[PDB]
Amino acid sequence: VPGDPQDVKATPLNSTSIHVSWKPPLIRGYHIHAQELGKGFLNEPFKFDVVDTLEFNVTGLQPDTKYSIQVAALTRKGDGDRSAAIVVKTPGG
Ligand SMILES: [Zn+2]
Ligand SMILES: [Zn+2]
Repeated sequence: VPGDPQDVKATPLNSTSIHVSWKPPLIRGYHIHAQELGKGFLNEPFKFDVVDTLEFNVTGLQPDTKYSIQVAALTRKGDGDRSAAIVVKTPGG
């Protein structure tokens, strides 16, 4: 099974979306996982399926909101290792 995607970058495009790009693990499908950020409670994260591309615009997000972005390759047992999280805030505030 593959390791984590390499050289991940993420930057907001507008108040509702983020352009995520990466290089393959050291694979035709990936997941992008986006989690909105005193007891460690979290709302439901977003997941995006990506096929046959090494970048993707994740959309439908909340304005003025911090998101943790991770990418994973898809494998026979589920996701491979996730890239180290990138925290980015959408504009709109
Ligand atoms: Zn996944
Ligand atoms: Zn999937």
